[PDB]
Amino acid sequence: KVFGRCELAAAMKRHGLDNYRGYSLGNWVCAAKFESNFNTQATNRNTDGSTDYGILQINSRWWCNDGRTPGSRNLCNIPCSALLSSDITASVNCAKKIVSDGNGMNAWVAWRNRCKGTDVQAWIRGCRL
Repeated sequence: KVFGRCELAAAMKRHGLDNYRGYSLGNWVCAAKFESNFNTQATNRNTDGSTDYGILQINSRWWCNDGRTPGSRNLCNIPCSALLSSDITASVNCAKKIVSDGNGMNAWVAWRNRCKGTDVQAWIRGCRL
């Protein structure tokens, strides 16, 4: 599923990401935007053989099991496939864990490089939240 910006904001909020670990919804939308362009099915192989999955490009290196990332953890205890669901619950729950991992949203490279410090509120601008 390719979410619309506000649609995703709503879903994220719906799954309690708004302000989660102090990251306003715009941050999460912004991260989603640059991680997956809001496409829940986004998968991207990392140089190291791990793959990032889903709307928030959660990496199998740590967070989900895709059965092909040697030495990886599966800290969200989910198959990475669950992270590609049109329903973002798994991605959110996993993102919640990730963003609690100690580096906050810096875990999301795109967020650090593209969202952090920016007017992330623009991402939810106009959304009926």
